[PDB]
Amino acid sequence: ANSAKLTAYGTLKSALEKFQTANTALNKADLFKSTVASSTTEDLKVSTTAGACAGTYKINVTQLAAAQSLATKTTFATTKEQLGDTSVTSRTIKIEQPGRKEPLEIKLDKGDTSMEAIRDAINDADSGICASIVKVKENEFQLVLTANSGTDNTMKITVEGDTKLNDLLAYDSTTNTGNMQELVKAENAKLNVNGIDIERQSNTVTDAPQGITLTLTKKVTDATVTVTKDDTKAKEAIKSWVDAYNSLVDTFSSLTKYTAVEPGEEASDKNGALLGDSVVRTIQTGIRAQFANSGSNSAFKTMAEIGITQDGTSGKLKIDDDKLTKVLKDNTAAARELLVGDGKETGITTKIATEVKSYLADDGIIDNAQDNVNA
Amino acid sequence: ANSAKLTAYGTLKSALEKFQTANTALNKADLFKSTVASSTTEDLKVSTTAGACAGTYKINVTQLAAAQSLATKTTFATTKEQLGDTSVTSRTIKIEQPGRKEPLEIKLDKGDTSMEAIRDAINDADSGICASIVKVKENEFQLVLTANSGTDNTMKITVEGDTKLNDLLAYDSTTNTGNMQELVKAENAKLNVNGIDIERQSNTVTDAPQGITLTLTKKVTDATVTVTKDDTKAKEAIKSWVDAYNSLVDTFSSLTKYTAVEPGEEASDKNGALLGDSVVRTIQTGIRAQFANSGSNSAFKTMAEIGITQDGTSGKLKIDDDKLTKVLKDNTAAARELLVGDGKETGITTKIATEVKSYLADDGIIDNAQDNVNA
Amino acid sequence: ANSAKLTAYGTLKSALEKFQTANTALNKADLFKSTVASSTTEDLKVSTTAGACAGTYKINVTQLAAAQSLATKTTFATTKEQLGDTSVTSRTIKIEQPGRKEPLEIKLDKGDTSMEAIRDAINDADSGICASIVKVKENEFQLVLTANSGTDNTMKITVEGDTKLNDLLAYDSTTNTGNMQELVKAENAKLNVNGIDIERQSNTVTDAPQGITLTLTKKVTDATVTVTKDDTKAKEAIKSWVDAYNSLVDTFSSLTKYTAVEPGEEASDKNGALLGDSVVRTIQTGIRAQFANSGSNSAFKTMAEIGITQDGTSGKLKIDDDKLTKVLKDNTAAARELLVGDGKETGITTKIATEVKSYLADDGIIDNAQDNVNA
Amino acid sequence: ANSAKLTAYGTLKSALEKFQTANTALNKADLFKSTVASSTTEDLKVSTTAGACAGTYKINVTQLAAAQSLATKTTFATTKEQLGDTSVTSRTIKIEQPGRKEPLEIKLDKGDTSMEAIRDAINDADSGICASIVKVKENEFQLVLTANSGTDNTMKITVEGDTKLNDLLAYDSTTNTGNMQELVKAENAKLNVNGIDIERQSNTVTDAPQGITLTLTKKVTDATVTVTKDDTKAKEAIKSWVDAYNSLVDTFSSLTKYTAVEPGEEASDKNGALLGDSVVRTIQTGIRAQFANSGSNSAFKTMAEIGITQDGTSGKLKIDDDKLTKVLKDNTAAARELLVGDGKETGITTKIATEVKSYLADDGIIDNAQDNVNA
Amino acid sequence: ANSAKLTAYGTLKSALEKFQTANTALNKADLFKSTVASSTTEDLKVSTTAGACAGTYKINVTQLAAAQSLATKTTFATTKEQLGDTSVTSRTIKIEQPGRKEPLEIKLDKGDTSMEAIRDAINDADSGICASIVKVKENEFQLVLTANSGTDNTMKITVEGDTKLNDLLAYDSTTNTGNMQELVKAENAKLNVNGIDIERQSNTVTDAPQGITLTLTKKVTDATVTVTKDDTKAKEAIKSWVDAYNSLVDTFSSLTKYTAVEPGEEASDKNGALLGDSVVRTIQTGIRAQFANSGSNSAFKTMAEIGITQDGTSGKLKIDDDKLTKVLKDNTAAARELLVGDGKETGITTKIATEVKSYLADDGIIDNAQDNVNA
Repeated sequence: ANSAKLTAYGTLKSALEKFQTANTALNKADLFKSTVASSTTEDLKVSTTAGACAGTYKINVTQLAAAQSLATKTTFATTKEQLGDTSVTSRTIKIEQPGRKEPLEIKLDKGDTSMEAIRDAINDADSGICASIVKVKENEFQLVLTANSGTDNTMKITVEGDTKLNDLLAYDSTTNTGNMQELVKAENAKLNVNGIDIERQSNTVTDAPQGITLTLTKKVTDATVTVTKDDTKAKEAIKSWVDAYNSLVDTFSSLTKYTAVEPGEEASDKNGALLGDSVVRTIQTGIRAQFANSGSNSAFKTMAEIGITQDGTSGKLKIDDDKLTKVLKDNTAAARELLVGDGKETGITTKIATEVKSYLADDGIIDNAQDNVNA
Repeated sequence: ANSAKLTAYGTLKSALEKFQTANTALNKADLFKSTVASSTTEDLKVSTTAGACAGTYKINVTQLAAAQSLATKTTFATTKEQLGDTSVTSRTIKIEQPGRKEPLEIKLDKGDTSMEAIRDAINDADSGICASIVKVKENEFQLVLTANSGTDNTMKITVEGDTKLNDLLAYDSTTNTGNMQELVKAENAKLNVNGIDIERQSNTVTDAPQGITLTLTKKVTDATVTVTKDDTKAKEAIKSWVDAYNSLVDTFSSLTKYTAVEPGEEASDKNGALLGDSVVRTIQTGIRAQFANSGSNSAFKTMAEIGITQDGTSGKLKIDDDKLTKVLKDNTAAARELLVGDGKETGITTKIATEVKSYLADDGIIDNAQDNVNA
Repeated sequence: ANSAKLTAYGTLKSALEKFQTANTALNKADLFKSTVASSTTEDLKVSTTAGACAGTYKINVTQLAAAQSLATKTTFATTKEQLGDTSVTSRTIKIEQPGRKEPLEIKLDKGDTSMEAIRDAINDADSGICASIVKVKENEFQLVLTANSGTDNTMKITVEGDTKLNDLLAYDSTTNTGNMQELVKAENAKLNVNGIDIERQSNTVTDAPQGITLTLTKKVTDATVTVTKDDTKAKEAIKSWVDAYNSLVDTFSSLTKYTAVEPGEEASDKNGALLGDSVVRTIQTGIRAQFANSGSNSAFKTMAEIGITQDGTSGKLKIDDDKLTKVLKDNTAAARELLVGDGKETGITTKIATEVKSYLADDGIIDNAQDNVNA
Repeated sequence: ANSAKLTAYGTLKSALEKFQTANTALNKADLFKSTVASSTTEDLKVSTTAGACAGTYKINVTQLAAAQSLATKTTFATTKEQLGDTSVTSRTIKIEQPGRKEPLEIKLDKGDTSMEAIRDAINDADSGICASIVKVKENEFQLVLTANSGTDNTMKITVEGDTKLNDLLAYDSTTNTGNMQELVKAENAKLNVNGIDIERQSNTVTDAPQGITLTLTKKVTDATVTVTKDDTKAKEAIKSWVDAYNSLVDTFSSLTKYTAVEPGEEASDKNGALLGDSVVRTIQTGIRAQFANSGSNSAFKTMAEIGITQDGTSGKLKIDDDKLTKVLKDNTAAARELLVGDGKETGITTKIATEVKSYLADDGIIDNAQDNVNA
Repeated sequence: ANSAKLTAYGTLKSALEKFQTANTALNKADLFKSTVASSTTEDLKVSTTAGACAGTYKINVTQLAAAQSLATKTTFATTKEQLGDTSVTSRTIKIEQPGRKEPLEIKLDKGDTSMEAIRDAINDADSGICASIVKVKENEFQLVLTANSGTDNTMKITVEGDTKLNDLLAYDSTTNTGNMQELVKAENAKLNVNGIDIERQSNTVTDAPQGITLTLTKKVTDATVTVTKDDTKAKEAIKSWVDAYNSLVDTFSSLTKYTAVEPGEEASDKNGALLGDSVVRTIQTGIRAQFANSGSNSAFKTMAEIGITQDGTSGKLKIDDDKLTKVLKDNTAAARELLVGDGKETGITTKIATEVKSYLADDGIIDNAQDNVNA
């Protein structure tokens, strides 16, 4: 007798957890301000997440971003040949960049003055400089050191403790003098969006309109980027939450299912163990009150106006898909305020999340019911 | 004995409901005036639903539609900095557009003069103006307000209650004066179709020929849009309705199936419980008479001329696909009048829909039979 | 005992029906003269069915076909506004075309002088004229009437019974005068194929070489259309006929299968009930004799030369696919005459079809056997 | 007892037949000289089978091949109209071509002087001339006769027995005089491959390098066709043969499988019936001797050097795929000689095929064993 | 009882072998230095394996590589005709190349002076020269000999023992004199990458930056090749190793599973036979200490900081995928040192590989346990 009650309690808890997970998935409001963008050219790339003013942008990519890469002035026999003094036990390589707070220091050992060793140490630094070796032809090799993109990453190199390695790797970017040689010079990205000039370090421009991120593969002219509203994710989330509510109420009805029996007959095992439970009735009444919104500033106060209606017998909400789509498309802000609102007290999603959290909160009605049952 | 009769009644009701659903799906008549269109270029897009004169249109997209977007004249330190007086408790922002009946008013609070707050309020208005923030570079920000497409949506902005915010957001489009600056100027879409000039607000042109909707991604010249008649949807609907009628008559024959038995033997359960019933015979006779169309203006006076013939033993219709396709292709209006007609009195589909609805209507022969049986 | 005989007779009848159906599918000889075509450009489209001289055609599409479409000289307030006298009870619209035997007459009612009503009536005519409405802008509407393609479809319009509608819709194409206005003027399609000029009405040219149908989407110059022989359909049909014969012979062998048993044992049910039957032996002997052709003018007299040989024990044909492909590719007309010939007495497919039909014909040996068994 | 022995003999024979089939599939050596080609342009097409010198060919398609097609000088009313004398019972049409050994003769009947009849007869000739009918417009028709590609197929036509048909179809290509008229003039294909000029009749060039076949869809300039070595087919065949040998030895071990039993116990039915058989041991010893190649001129004497090693317990070969690929890629000729060689006495595949055919041939060890068993 | 213990030992050994295989698969460290490259043009092809400096390279393909191919000066009747003296029993063909250590010698027999025989012998030599036959037209043939790509493979040919074959095949590349003729002249590949000129023999350039391999299909200008860091392989390997450890711990817990039973009851079969085993506890403690690694120079001293945490009850690791991705993306060298390090003494993967190898090493704790059990 009590085992069936405990099993019903566990099933109800599992269903409530699933419904809470679905509602939490619905909670985030970035889906309502969802846009989709496209461009005429295949060079420019566009990505929009939220907060994008739907419209048309004439995006001109007047420039791309180049890193800085430097190379030695001397070719060598191979990689393993020594490029510095072997009598010196240790030495330091110092690289100064305007965009870093403190200079970069690399410690080099006694016999590790081979281009392979220098390259491995510098690539192990992992602070915006990367090393490579260039094989021009047979019996020729060069060392190449590269920065990241932007004029804030031009670099000035010096060596302390050694003199030959300082005769090799010393470069001064501020004075444009050094023992290395410049391969690739650093530049900034520059574009024009709807009459506003935008400058960036890299080629991933993110706040020309705040909310739209561009990618500059090639220089383009008068490329049209069109951004439109979108709610397919919004409607999919709405239907997912509706189906989760349907599953939850179906589980509640099954746990509260009662089968008519003849007088004097034995109790059927098909009967739900949650018949006449105060917690179930309280939770269902709270959710039903959540259905008819109060305190919202939206024009539509209920999804009955939106088009979602709950059948009494089945307990499953049925969606008027076309009318819901019309409501979402015509007035986005009204639906968003109805479901989200300020996010603290108003908004159907917000209030339902708060109510379900309170129901599942510690020392709540569920915890008290469990304590009473286990007592 | 009576339980079998009730089961047969329920099965007949379900079969008739399915047939009525299929017939109602068939009832929609725009499928006969179905066309399909295509263009030479991939810039112009075309969509045709109904009422399109099949032919060739030389469509020149001489212009596209631009919205209006405005921006402030001052750059600021960040978003959260205040842009208006803090001693003022509340204020009003008024936007006047020719295409709206009443002006747009936005209420701004005391400490909410930050570009984020203004942007959120204006995007919450949801009346054809959208707000965004532009990050030119580090320690630079702009506010951008955008309209919709068309010269009917140019806007004039003023502020009541505050003076700094009025020194910021006030624009006058009629006089081309203001405190903001124009980024994108509004224009109308203009195209030429078969020698007729068409002007629109947006870039979705819908009534150049009434029934064909164009989409203007790029300016195109002498693009050929060819529109041809189509009946694949029509023939698919015809086959679907015929197969639904086949299923209906198969269910009827099963419910009226009589198996030969030796005299004096018990009643077989395989025998349909609907044997010798007036309702079934009356409905079948009515449908059969509906097949023999009367009063239609079409040249073909019967659906048998089309090519679909009903087998006597099975009762399920078989379609001569080639002859039906020939009839549909050669004379579309004749077939449409034969099946649809004026939509009130004549037409095979219209007569059949009316008859089946009357059979399934409340207080009809089926409801009377149910009342008699349940009594 | 006799039940097994009847079952075997029915199985043989079904197998013979299937073989006859497959042979009838094989009978048609258009597959032997099968070609496949292609073009260099994607504007021109090509379709070849039969009787096409394989080769190369330099096809120049010097012109396309334009229909004729006319429009009114006056714009109106809307569709529902009346266009003619309301006191007149009925009136007639007459359209004369050179390509039609009798003029087109449309009857218009008393209060049905709205552009919607005229448009619906003319589209209901369904005689090569279609009606549409054009919305230039707000509070502007036009009526447009369109013909089909070709100079044989230019039309002359008049109205009898009414004077205002005659002031609206009257056009004279012969004199180029009227109350309507010309939008699209009619032209003929003109192309050049292998030095021969071809003229057509529409843009579907079908007899430049008799057997090849072109489609003219855009004007093209020196497009090369290459047409080659093809027998993949012929090969697949040959395989299908061979497999059908294999199935038929397997069914015959099963119905004539005899299982060795010890003397004095009972008759096995595995034994075919068609053992020692005159009709079955006669049919099999006829098929075996017609396997090798007599009276054919082809160099090869049997498919044993071609490569298809019947196994002794199983009786199912096995195909030497490589040798059959070689025979088909090297000599097409020889194999065609060998299978088809004149189509009356010679040709293996034709005379086999005749023999099988005579076997299955009414009052034939099969029907006589059925009558004798049922007697 | 003997039934199990016969079943084991049959299973061994089936396994040996399958292994022999796999070895015969492996036998052909064209897989070792396998190349793959590609081109820069999509006009030129390339196909390589064997014997192709891997490298780069600059192929210039300076010309394509045109057939010859002729047409009559008179247009007619239709096809069924007679084009020749009806009093003449029969007549001859003679076509002479330089590329044919004997002239082409067509016999025409009394009333068969219709363009349809002439066309059908000439298409029935099937000797490089094909007939077609051209419908210029209404009440106009032409007859067109076409050759194949190459200047060796220009044709000269005359008629014996009739005068009108000779006034119609007589053409002289040598003197460029006739009653027909030329539509398409015959030309030869000309291309340049790696500085060598190649001339052909058709547009399928096959021996510019002997082993590479080109296809000339359009005139191309400086198209680079690169041909590289390939062994994916070779390695796949090697794996297939190795797995076939694995299956064969697995079957042998199953038929020679022995299970240990306790003293005094009954013989296990899981034991193979081929335990201690002279034929099996002899065949396996011969195969293992073939594994250790002798007389080969290759640097490698065994696939153990290549990477394929035979496990003792399972008896199935295990392949070092990486090492086998290395061996195949580095030295193709060495592996080819090791497996194939001259194809008569040396080569592992050759010797294995000879040994297996000798084992499975009539009067062989298996046939002798079966004869002894039947004795 | 002991059979269950042996089965548990075998299961533990199999699970540990699988975990060792997975950890050895993870042991390879070049996955951490994984990059992905792309180009703007479709001609140039790019591949990257490891050690690639992420950035942008402007690659100009100023030249491609051509092999050398030579041909005879005389055309012949066919292939089988003899091209040399028949009285000479044997002769030698000598080819000298700068890029080979010793000259190439081909031995030719008495009657084997046919172009087919010479071609087959030279293609059988397989030392960078390949032979082909060219059919210019009917009754014309040429022999063509081709080298490989690069000026180091120009070849000089002479014949010893014969005078006619030496009159045919003798070429001198150094002096540009000979009896053959040059078809294709040899050249070197030349490109420019980020201001560094690169020269190669073939068209597969591999060390312009050491780590990026280019393929030069066509001459390209200012092609941008962008190379970015990548860790999808890294994260997939990490997750695969984590799941392998999870499965290993699940197997361990199954072999150490203990089920609570009533006192005096029989031992459950579900209880693992490895309960209270020193080897299992030692291995698990060692591996758990390996996660809590010491001596690593990485900023994160524990893998738990990355985001992968082991549940006590289940023993299977749960991965914080987002935090793992952030850790890998932000600091690649730190994670690499944490897992790999120098590869000898530090690095979690290195420590775990050493520990598991020692556990599974011969004469180890597992081998000693097996020896004790089998004793």
